[PDB]
Amino acid sequence: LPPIYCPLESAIHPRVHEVEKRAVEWIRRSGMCASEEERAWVIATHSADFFARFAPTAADEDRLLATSLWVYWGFAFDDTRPAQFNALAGRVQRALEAPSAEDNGDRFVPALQDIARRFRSFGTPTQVRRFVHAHRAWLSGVAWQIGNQARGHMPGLDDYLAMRLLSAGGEPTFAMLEIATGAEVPAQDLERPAVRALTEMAIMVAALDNDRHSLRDQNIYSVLMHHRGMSLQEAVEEATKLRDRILLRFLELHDRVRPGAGAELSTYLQGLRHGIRGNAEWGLRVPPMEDAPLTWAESPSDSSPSPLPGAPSIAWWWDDALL
Amino acid sequence: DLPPIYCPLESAIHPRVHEVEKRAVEWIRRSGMCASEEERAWVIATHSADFFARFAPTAADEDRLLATSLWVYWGFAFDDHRCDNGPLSTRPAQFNALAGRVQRALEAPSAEDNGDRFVPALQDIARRFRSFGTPTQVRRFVHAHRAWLSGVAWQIGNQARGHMPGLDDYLAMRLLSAGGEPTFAMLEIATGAEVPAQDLERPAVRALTEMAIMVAALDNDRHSLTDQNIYSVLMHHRGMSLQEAVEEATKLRDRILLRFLELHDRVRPGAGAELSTYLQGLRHGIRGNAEWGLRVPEDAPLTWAESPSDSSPSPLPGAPSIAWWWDDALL
Repeated sequence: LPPIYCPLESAIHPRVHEVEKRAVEWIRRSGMCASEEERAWVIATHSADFFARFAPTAADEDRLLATSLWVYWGFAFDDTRPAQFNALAGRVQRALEAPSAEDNGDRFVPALQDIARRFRSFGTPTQVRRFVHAHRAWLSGVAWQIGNQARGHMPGLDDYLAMRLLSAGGEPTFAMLEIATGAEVPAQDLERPAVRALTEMAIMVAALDNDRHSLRDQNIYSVLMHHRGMSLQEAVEEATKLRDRILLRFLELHDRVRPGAGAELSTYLQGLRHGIRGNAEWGLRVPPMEDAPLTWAESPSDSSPSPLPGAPSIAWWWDDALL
Repeated sequence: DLPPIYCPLESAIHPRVHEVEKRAVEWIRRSGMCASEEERAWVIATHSADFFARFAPTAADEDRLLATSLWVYWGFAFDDHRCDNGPLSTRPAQFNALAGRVQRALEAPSAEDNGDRFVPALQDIARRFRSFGTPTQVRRFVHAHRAWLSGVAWQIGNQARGHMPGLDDYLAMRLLSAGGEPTFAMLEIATGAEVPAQDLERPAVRALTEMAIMVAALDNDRHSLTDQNIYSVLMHHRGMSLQEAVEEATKLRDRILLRFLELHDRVRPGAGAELSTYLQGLRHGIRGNAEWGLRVPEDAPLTWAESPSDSSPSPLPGAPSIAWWWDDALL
């Protein structure tokens, strides 16, 4: 219902149409897709359009292609019992780390291994490891979510935000910014608690915007309705206040970190901001992407600068002493 | 009929092992980690300070060796009560949530235990790592720790199904579930030695780390002898006797150790100071793992093999997912 607060820069790679056409060929040829139907469903994610918003000035079209390919892959892979999923997640992650691993007729492994090959031809081994760790974090997230669903466990707010941080694919998505842009962010700059908090907050805002984008299971609305006793409308309102509050804290902490930041950390931070907006805008415009004018909230629904009560796993985002 | 371990590597133990052991035993009593005197005594009997004092035997700061040894105690305890025998040990759906909560607590100091006695203990370990290590070094441990839990989740998935993995899946799984990734990721935190990312993430050094982890995991399978281990894996997939399996396992573990040694000798000369200390750690830990395994209930002369049981310098047959360790062009 309520329009999205997102006062962040919107931009899209000028070569997005050229990257999309190469991506559509890669998808047709990959083996990822059994039937013509499934090729069309993956194409209809408009994943080039999504990631071209994340890295809108990427110098090398081929690096933007490679990173865009993983987004298609993630959507195809996400479209299994916990016991078999823990093994699949293990085998798929091994294939990302081990170029010698063999497919064993799993349709998703050669495809992932083709993306990994392209990442290893552009990226420093350091940037590839950052992606690998991000990819395992996402898989852990998915495993947690598949486990909760199989058991009929509706998690509380704390567990739900912890899990969604990972299961919504934001860690591997933001971990591709560097691979798309080129220059390596120094470990000292990327692993700073303040920058880790910016990354997780960008991820969390993108995940809650994706919860919103699918209202029409385990999402913020069911979690709040089950564990607080809310109507749907009361939960939509609470979810928005909560998300808007994480985003204010992101803007606050970004304005403290940005001034001192080196070239590469500065680029990465512009990426978080582009990605938050890009994800929101992509989710508004996706069914030929819709191009009718969009309305954006001028103001946050909740302007508190305090931690979310009921979500202690994210409270540390507000603890400047810790950062 | 189980043959001696081939391990021609430096055996060394920290001169202050007994002082660190004593502080570790005090911490284990205060930790709330152990439900009963019986479980305190079981954790103490892992001699985890003896174990990790062999991995960083010249660690300048005893507080760094202590913090590091604590996680080894914690891991043994967590694994015994939550991974290997807990109602979670065949309940993958529940383990996935626990893995998520425990891993979040390691990453987020603000996180709350929600009744899990393992969580406050790990958070104190993490607090020590954050006080000593760079945020980069702590991120390496955190990533390693998640890798380990992913492997345990795969193993518990297998158990629930009664699925006995083949060699390839078993090696890949056990690379993670034996806890070698977080164990070796604490080397740097014990020595103080921040290893530049360009040096640690080199494919060649990643291969050396994985091989050290793989040899120590196969040595643990040997120390611990339906159960998922290399002997059941070969018995099930190759229709071997236990005796033929024991000999097959020794062959393929020795052949991995020989590749570790060949690659180490090509990597070591070029290495800077911090990577050099890290590689000495891989070697000390392989040996430390094997010797701690043979001595843990102590001082009687050990016998080691003089020769590897197999010395093919080619990838292990039936294990494609590790064949890249022998690819010098990738490495």
